[PDB]
Amino acid sequence: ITSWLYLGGIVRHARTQNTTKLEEKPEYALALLFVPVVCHYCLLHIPSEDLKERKPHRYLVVIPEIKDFEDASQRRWRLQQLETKQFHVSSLGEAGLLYYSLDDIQPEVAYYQACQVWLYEKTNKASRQRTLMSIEEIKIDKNILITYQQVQKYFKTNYQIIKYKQIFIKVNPIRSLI
DNA sequence: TAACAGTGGCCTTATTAAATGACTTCTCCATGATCTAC
Repeated sequence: ITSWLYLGGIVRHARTQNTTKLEEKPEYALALLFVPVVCHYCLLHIPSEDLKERKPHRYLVVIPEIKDFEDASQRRWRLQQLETKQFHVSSLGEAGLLYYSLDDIQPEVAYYQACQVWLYEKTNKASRQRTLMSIEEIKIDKNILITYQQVQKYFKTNYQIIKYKQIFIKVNPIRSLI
């Protein structure tokens, strides 16, 4: 298999393309084929540069840790509700929590979920393709989810500045930092 | 040897709390089709 199937499954040494390649069983190859359906994609905004002066290009991939097929399926189909402007974040943790923002908290059930956020970013301006730069593991509990839900409810939402044939989505730095 | 040990009234009035411009520049790609040599 190659990096398009397994993210990060790069061939380090191009002169050994035949041998030094990640190998998987056919069933796991089919699973890796179906990977992109579940994982969700967020855009990372660097606050050092102004939003207007350059549009975002960094991509965050939220890969959840599966506890049950039904649970993750329901979570993804529920995440289908979110507006597109919510997927623009200014921190990896914001995206990780946003994946689980719609989750219903049960007081009688011990809530625990985990996910990984993968950052894809061009090394230079003329880079042809994005490169995996960092992987962040996020573990969320009931208190973290409740606090993030309150923060989302009470803090200002993402503004949608609309200019000529471009929709510049201005993120909330306070929400991302918190 | 004594009796005093200051009685008053004020404790800043204005005014201005920055003016500019810069907010990185390069490069290091990965992978498969094809060319080619043994």
